[PDB]
Amino acid sequence: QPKLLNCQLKEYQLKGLNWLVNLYEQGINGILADEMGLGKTVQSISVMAYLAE
Ligand SMILES: Nc1ncnc2c1ncn2[C@@H]1O[C@H](COP(=O)(O)OP(=O)(O)O)[C@@H](O)[C@H]1O
Ligand code: ALF
Ligand SMILES: [Mg+2]
Repeated sequence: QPKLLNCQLKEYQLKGLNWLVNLYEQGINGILADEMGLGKTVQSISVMAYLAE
């Protein structure tokens, strides 16, 4: 995970970042459709922080 976050991703989010990164580096787009309140707003920040770090 990007150390830039000053935060910890949960298990179900860290694998979710890997999905986000894999689609990005393979040049394709996707839907993060997780159930409400699971933290989709957080996984969103984590992929930007990866593109930064
Ligand atoms: N890894 C995490 N560490 C701390 N708080 C988290 C984490 N993931 C989610 N949250 C908390 O979950 C709450 C709701 O998540 P949010 O992403 O807004 O739901 P939604 O997926 O509807 O956007 C937020 O206040 C956020 O602080
Ligand atoms: F349940 Al949400 F943004 F997906 F509040
Ligand atoms: Mg949201």
